[PDB]
Amino acid sequence: NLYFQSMSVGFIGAGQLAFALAKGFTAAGVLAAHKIMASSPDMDLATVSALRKMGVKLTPHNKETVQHSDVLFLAVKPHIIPFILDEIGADIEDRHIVVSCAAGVTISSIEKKLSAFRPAPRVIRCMTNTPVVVREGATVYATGTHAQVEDGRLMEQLLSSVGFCTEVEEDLIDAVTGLSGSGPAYAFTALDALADGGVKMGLPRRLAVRLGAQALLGAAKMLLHSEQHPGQLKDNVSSPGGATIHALHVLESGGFRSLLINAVEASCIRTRELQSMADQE
Amino acid sequence: MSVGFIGAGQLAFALAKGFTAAGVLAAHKIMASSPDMDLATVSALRKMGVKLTPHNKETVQHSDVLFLAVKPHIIPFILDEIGADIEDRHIVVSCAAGVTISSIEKKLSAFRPAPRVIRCMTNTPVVVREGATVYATGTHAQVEDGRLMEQLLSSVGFCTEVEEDLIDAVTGLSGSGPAYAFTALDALADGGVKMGLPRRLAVRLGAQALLGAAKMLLHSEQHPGQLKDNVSSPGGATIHALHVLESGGFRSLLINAVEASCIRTRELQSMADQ
Amino acid sequence: MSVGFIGQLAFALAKGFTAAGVLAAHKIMASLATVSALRKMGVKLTPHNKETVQHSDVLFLAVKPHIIPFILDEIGADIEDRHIVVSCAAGVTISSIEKKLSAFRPAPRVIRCMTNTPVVVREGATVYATGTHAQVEDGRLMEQLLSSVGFCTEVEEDLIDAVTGLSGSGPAYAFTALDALADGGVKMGLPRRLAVRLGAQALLGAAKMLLHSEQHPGQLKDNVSSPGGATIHALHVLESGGFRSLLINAVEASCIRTRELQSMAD
Amino acid sequence: NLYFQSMSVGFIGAGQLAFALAKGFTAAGVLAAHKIMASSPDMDLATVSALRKMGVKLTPHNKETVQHSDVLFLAVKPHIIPFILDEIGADIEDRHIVVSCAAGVTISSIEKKLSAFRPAPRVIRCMTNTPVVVREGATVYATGTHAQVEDGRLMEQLLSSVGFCTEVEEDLIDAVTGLSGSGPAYAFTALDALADGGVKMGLPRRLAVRLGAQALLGAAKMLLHSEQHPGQLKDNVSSPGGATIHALHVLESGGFRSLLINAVEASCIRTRELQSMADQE
Amino acid sequence: MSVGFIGQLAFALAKGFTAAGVLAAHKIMASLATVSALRKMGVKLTPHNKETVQHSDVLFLAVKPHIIPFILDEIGADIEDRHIVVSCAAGVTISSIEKKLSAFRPAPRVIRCMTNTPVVVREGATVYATGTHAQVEDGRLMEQLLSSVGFCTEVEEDLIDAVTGLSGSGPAYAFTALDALADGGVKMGLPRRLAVRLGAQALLGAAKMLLHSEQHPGQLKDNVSSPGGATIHALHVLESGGFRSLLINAVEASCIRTRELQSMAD
Ligand SMILES: O=C(O)[C@H]1NCCS1
Ligand SMILES: O=C(O)[C@H]1NCCS1
Repeated sequence: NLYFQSMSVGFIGAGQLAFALAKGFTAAGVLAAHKIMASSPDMDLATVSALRKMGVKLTPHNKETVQHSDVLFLAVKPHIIPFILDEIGADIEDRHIVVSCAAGVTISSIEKKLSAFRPAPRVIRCMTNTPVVVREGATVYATGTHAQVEDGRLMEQLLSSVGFCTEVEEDLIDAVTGLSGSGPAYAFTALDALADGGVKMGLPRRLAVRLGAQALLGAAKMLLHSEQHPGQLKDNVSSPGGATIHALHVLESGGFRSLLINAVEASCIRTRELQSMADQE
Repeated sequence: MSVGFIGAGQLAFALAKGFTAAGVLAAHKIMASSPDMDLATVSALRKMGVKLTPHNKETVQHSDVLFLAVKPHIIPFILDEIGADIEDRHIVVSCAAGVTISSIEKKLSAFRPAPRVIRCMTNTPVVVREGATVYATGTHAQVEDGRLMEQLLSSVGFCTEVEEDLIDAVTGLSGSGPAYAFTALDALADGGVKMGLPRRLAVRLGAQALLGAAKMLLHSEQHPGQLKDNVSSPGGATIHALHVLESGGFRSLLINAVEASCIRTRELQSMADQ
Repeated sequence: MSVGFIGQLAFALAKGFTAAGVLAAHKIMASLATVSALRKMGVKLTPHNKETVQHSDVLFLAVKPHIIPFILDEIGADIEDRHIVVSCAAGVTISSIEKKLSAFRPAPRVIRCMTNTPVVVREGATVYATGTHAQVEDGRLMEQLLSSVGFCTEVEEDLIDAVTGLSGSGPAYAFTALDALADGGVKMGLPRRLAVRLGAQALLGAAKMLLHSEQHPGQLKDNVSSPGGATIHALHVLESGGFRSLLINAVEASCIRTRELQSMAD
Repeated sequence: NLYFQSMSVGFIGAGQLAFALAKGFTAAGVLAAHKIMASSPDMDLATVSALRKMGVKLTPHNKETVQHSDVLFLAVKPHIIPFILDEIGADIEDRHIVVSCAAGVTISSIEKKLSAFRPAPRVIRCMTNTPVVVREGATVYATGTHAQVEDGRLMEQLLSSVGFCTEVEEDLIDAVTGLSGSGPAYAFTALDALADGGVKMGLPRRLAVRLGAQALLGAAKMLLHSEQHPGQLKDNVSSPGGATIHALHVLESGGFRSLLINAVEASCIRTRELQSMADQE
Repeated sequence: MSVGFIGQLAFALAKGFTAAGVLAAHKIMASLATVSALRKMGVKLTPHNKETVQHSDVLFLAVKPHIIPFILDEIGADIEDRHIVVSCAAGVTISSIEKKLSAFRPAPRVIRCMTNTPVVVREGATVYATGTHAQVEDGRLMEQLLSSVGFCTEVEEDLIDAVTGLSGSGPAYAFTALDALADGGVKMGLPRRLAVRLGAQALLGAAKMLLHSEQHPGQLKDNVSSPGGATIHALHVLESGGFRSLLINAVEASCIRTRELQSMAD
């Protein structure tokens, strides 16, 4: 609905997240690759080589990225953000929307640094995940103190092109990190294990990987397109005395559900802990 | 071409819905028979354009490809009921759990000598055209029958041919798989709720995370452990979470599940015949 | 019609039936602790199993499973055509009863039933299976009679072992859970009497919500738990101990033991 | 028996507890639905459209609910209760009875906020549960400093129409929260798992759900109508060598009793924690 | 002499004392379920705690631990020099009682006691510690009185928390064990009533053997177990579940909770 074929996007950081978003945005056709600039500390990653081939402009100077861009994604380690903010703070102009993707880093900490330079920085905090690279990401965002109303709409329009996107209150983002931020790693672990189980029972490894991934994708899509509770879908597919209900019993006996709860909790708690350590420093 | 379902349970409904959404045949070319069809399935199928009848004989006479989608122990009764009505044109596709090509051909061969039988292992996500299917061809299935099966089931998801002796393992992996995923998504959502998310949002994010990760793996040549390595930054939230999964033996539980489902399927393969 | 009993479940059904007003207490004859209460109700008592048979139309057998063959050998000559013989003994099959009774008269009308103790407060759960010679109207009569003291439905006989593991043993799972929940309340500072009352009321209310809802139990669970709240914290510690798997283990163990009793008999 | 057919009831919050109480009250016939008003920050909730169909008046303004009501239920999240009190404190009148249903929120905290506006607020604290929707709830309440003796009796009459209700000392309410407040969720978990066990052993899912729920309902009623210890009732069910005592052994081997003790403790401890975190702010 | 009570342990001691014949039931005054039984015995009842103080020489305080300060504030002005105040409240220290009572009269005679419910069958286990102002003859009088309903010995006050974890909570460990042993008997085919009787008789006999033996409990254990036999097989499964460690955990948990109550008070 918004015309942003003239919009320039910059990434500070040229790692996994910058590649994933840039590949997703250009695959969606919402951004031309030549309108994307990325800056990296080391021009020796495979990520910067793939970005170069996409047509993304690459530079070693964070200041160049700032001057080129309208929307500026900060995709660096959480503990690097306060060094980037001190570096680029004077170059932030009124046109800029600063989008922080660093886990744990609060809007208040970013606005505090940038406000020392120019008084009303437009800041958005987001938590996205690597599946944006195949345009099936899960993203949430929260708008900062000086973010205008169209800033949030622009950001939802941009991130919706590469997956699910919705606005949340900032105090939910650490929990989202433990669920959909870390979620793909839980799935990769599960898929590796499911493939081992297929191999134990006689399947070739390549087929077992394909079938397990297709099973997970189809089940996830079923749930997304259904109004039904996941327990109801579980109920619908477990015939009496059959193979599936026998397998569900052995999952329950090992406390499978509790492990996944433990995981979301552990990732969320670590996210809160990393930020608390940063605020102390 | 006409398709029939003997059975109107969840799997027959999912295949009929997926086939119609695929447009590979008009729904008026689909017929389903059940002696006990619930009003919800009858209403949805009828609003779908699928013909309905209580007489399995009418389904057989209507159909070219005949899906047997009933509980395993019901199969011998169906075959004795319809066996005399099986013509040379029919391809009989069995979806019943653990029912062997041998037990079907032995029954049908008493009526007419060369029944064309295919054994199928599919799953419920065919309803959103993202199923995972394998099939094995019987003694008298012509080479064109397997090709026709593969084209048909490819319209509602992944499909490939296997030897019949792998179908029990596939059952434990992609047949039961969606249930493992529904269990995991329920627990992941509980985790999100424990950490402060509304249930509705937690369910959506967990399912989107699973869908995206599975698509990444399907569209990548890299090992799932490599994709996991790419997600986990040093000292970060994800590697902390992976450790608590490892401490509970998460991987072993999923191996246990595939094995338990496969072994139960073999028990159904046996106790059928003995 | 007249009803006869040949125990704990014997008293429960007579108490429930009379409270239901479906049968007058004197049209009921029975054949200890439980025998003192029945006399108060007006239930006729007799030590001779043969007297209960002669005055009854519907005949409940509520004795231990390895005691049925001896009762059938004693009463078998007295079973007339008017009799419906209803066996409540766990694990005793219709086949075993019919085999014994058929030595006397060729077409015994046998029904096998699986009920539970809450019939004494008219909230039982009962299933029944009809035998070879039971008329269609016999199953309907049994459903009407046992519907007066709880839920009742017909099943195939091969499901009764599973029903036994679920609603037959079910009340004992609940009594164990209620004792433990009350201990938890006491640990956190509640008086024992209030803890028992609150825990039982919570279980009763939740069970009634589910029976009166179309929704899945997980959906009702989701409605209790506010984000970050007390309930979701408690649910996590249940999951960490494999709570669900323990209840699956229980239903399985009771079902499998019932099958062993269905076999040891033969 | 106090006369209150013509009194007005308000809910601050239109969530699950407001729906359950409103449904129970109207099904009991003790309140007409048009005498009920509820306010919610979000109107797209399923619970809000259901309240509309019942005839309950819905408003986005908490002030209108106060001015409409005689008895005011606070049925919102615990951590926001302090913002509500600041928002409607000036609109509390001498006629009002404020009934807080929030877990952990103490009478003293409510009275301290409301006393800033008008000196003797009438406050009652209660802990109820969702089965009030089928008129089988379990409710306890404690009366505040300025609650008249008739306010407690009115409270007990009203909540007795939808379940068990009794007065307690306030220092028991956190323990009640872990037992009958969270209790229904323990039962729903148990019923799901019991049905799974029935399905594993060959029952259709719908029958297994019905049988399991009826077993638990009947057992609970037996205990409520018996003077006997639950261990004695357990002994009456368990014939020697039989199916039930075999199942009880596998429950004991998994520490089933300890898990339920752990749950009550965990819910109670979290309830105390929430209030302690609130008082820190 | 006259004795006064200010509950469950209140009834147990009055029942034991009267069965012992050490005190006439009418020389005992007390201040519900338990109050209906005491009236049958002849135990004088009164709602006013001040009346029990005025008619008593030895004064037992059998109320909840956080209730003692309120009782001492009420009766403190009525404590005369003739009084021995015996506190049975778990975790209430001699220091806390003396502090309260010393505000009224300077030298209150206080004894702290740790007893258990089996005093009701005159097989209790009691220890006591004497306070700052208790005369030597007060401890001797208390030992004589409480020896009439079980074992009794003097300890230092700093051992009473540990005693609480062992013989104070001990009977509940035994009731749990007896319930479980009976369930085991029922699982193997015994009727419940016989199983409870046999299990309790086994525990009583073993306990008496140990009390009347000079030998170590392990030596007595060795005498039960024949080589390759049933008992040594059962002992192995106890060891495999860490049975011993569970009982150590219990004594520790009860002792530590008692210390928390000894502190939360202050
Ligand atoms: O916040 C919650 O989890 C509430 N659930 C019922 C008791 S408190
Ligand atoms: O042989 C043994 O272990 C004997 N011990 C007492 C019961 S049998």
